[PDB]
Amino acid sequence: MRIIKPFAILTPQTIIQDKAVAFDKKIEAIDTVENLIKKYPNAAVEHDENSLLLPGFANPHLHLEFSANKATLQYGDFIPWLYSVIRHREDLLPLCDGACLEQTLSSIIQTGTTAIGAISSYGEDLQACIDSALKVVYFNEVIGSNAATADVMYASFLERFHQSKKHENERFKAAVAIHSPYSVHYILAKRALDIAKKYGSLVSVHFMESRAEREWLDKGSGEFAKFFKEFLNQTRPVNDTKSFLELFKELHTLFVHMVWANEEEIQTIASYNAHIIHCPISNRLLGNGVLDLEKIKSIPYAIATDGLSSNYSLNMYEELKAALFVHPNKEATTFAKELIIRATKAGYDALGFEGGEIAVGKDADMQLIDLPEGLTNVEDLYLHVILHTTKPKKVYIQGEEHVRNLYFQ
Amino acid sequence: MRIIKPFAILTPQTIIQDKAVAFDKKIEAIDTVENLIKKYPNAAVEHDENSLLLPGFANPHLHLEFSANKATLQYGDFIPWLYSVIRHREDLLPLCDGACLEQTLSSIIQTGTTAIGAISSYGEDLQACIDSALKVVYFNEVIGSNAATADVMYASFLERFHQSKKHENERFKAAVAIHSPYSVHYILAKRALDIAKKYGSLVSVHFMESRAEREWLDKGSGEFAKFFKEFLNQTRPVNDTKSFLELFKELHTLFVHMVWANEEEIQTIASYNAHIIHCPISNRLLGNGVLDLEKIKSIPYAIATDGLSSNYSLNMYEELKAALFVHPNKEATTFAKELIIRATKAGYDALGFEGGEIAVGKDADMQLIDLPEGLTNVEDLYLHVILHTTKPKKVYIQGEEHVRNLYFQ
Ligand SMILES: [Fe+3]
Ligand SMILES: [Fe+3]
Ligand SMILES: [K+]
Ligand SMILES: [K+]
Repeated sequence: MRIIKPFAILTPQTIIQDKAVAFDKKIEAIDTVENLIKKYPNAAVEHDENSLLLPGFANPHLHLEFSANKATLQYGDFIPWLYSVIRHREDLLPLCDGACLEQTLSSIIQTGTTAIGAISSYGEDLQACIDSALKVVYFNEVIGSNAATADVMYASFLERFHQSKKHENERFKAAVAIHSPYSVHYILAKRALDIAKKYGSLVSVHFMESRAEREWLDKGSGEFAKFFKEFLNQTRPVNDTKSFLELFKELHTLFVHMVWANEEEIQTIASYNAHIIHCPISNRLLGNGVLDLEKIKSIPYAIATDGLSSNYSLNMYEELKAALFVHPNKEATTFAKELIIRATKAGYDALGFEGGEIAVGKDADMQLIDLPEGLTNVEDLYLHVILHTTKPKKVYIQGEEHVRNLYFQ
Repeated sequence: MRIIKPFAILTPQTIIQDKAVAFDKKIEAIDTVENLIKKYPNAAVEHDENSLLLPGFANPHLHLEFSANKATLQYGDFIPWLYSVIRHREDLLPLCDGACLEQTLSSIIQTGTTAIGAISSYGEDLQACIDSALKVVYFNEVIGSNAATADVMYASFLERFHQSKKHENERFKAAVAIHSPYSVHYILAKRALDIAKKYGSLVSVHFMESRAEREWLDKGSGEFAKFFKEFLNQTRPVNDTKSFLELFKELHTLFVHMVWANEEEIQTIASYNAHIIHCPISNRLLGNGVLDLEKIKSIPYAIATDGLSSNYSLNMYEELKAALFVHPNKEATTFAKELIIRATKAGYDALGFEGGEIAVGKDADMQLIDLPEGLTNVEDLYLHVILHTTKPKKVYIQGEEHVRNLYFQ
């Protein structure tokens, strides 16, 4: 049992001063140090009066297998980016060996993230995710728009799903991902989602990431048309959007990106057990614009980085700074608070892990970070945490101090 | 004489490969290494094939005297920020002693900036600027809206101007700043600008930084009205905007911020010898929105950080990343190129220093930075320089390698 007394606790929803946190695997109590030592005489008190305690981040959406990318994939424009993934994945995947994956996951923990949603396309990241101290939801992604090869795509997905499922534990959950509404045949999506239903898996899907997708699925025209004709010899979209979206009605689904979603889609998703995953850097760098947060206000959202295939880091502090800037007209002190809540509590809710809040009964998944100097208004704390922090001093996962440095469960 | 052969040179306007740069104080030649050694047999060739050469940045607008600020001033809203400056400047100024100023200027050089525009309100930064290896335009700022005390404000400005002018050299130029159209009486502005005219000084002015300023100077109403009534016992704006703007017609002026400028003002400024200084982080963090670059396309602009009074760093790489994000719908590969040009060449043009370009006859004010790995499309270089760079490996000012580490002229 340990007691930490920081300058303040971000819960994240509230700022608590003059209290400490008692924790072992879970957060056991939040009270004055004097009260806590009466209850927990075996817990040494650690005073960190120049530090803040907040939950570990959840990063519910990243593509680990692409972690070798720095400047190989084409940024600025979504269809050219996609062509570059197809052209270069055979080079990039082998470059990210076990050392690349280990280093990447360690970097994630060292920057204060304690839970992730890993989108896995080939299963090459399985061993790294089961070894990692991070809590991982491991989304086995299926892709394929051609009915002729749907059996093969399903077989691959099924094998990967079962290969991952044998490793489940408190820090590893097997899950299902549908690549998108343009790239997965309806019948293949349905069969993969039947597996999710059978096993009670979380589901993730990229939905309305680009205007090209919007126009292709609405009209069968636009920038995707050349891509589908050239690469796939397809002349029209394989899925009706409404029919595809209906497949998710009985599942807990992460709808990722959502930049180009329309009002009907948003109303439908609001009626589901669903979260939106907002990836501001990835959307901006791939020429996809910015998610309008007011339009999706009926649906909870969380923040993620996407992979290094469309981002220059997996540091959630960097993602949160970018989020402040791509929504530049949102008043900064209040929006920083919203962002910190969405990056902790909301992301943990999206992943279904018990954490993301400094609250009794939650796993002690926590970050200890430097207190920004010269603070005059405690309400400004959330903004200054985003602006001045790059990495925590300590990171706890289930009460275990992993960054003190152990990166493996 | 030295020759450097990098992987590529950003001029900044063009990408040159397969050539090296010969330089002493100035850039002497740009040619193949084979040709350069024929011309400069005394210059050892340095091969840096995993690096890029680009000009040192200009940062034409910063408030050094406020470099102690981290979380003391109020962010999010401009009038509250201004109240906080008034409330806390007596605490913040003394905290930034010579060590604070020395460390700040050293940090500026270490992040690849080689020329600055220092806005000085009290002259407390004079010694640091004359000592610094940086090229500095030292803008002696005047403020005061009350006619009754204009004589005192002018006397202070004049003394500071003359105290700075005695130190002029290739790396230090004395200049004049007018705080703003709301805070400087017309007659005080005119008298300060007469000094600029007499001595041929550059001029800087904050212009249309906030909507409050826009409404106050258009209508005598809005958020500034409470401020002027309470702090200044003034009930209407002291200046007619058009009359105030006319004062700058014969000068070379840096118009800083410009977020809320109107079409008439922009047309007028376009007819002047004038540059706009774009400070995206400061504008965003103080609840002032984002400068519309399309509306000011008739006027050249440069990028600056403003002071640590409204920014979390003075690193131009960070400013450029923020610029990418606050203009999130500008295609990234082309906009990154625009930004690099505006941060080097345009800022040097604004400050009137000979530099900001890797071109024969220019001072060798240069940065050597890491080449981003795995590049497939050389045209993407500008974007990857902004995304992946935090500090250069080497920084040259007039050919002298200051970052290799010497911070003093
Ligand atoms: Fe993704
Ligand atoms: Fe300023
Ligand atoms: K794990
Ligand atoms: K100097």
